[PDB]
Amino acid sequence: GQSPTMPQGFSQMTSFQSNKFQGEWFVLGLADNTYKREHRPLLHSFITLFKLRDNSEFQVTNSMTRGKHCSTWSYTLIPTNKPGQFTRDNRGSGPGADKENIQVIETDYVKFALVLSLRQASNQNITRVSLLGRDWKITHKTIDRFIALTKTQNLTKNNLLFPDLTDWLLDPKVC
Repeated sequence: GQSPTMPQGFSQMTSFQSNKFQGEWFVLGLADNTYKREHRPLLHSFITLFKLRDNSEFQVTNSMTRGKHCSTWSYTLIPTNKPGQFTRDNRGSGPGADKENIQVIETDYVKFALVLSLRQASNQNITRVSLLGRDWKITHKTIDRFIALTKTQNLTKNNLLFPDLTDWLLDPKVC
């Protein structure tokens, strides 16, 4: 695996502040080569949190409450030798230990985070891009930054799914 599907209009962060990237992140952008627009995400926008596991491993806890029924899952992102390059540790697995490569191309804790992900599922690798925000009131200026990723990752406009977010009072429910 020496073909890194990463943006050519951006540059990986030479200094990745792990202790600064941690916290809550709303998903304002979701693009995936194996995604379906009519079978789009179970929600409009999920809340994925990043906890400092050991030194830079991110415990990605995705909170997706569908109605009154919530589902939360946490994984551990393992940093590589590259600044801002991770992989979902699936060492506690064997048969289906398909891992997922996470790479933060452009994060800014005050506004947003451009995160790239490629899940190697053996049969094929899934290229997925996520546009995370500190808050959901992100603008198209910030959205466009994610669009650039979708372009470089060769993800068609069909793969681009954006949160409707006409109403988000998902607080006094669960999770």
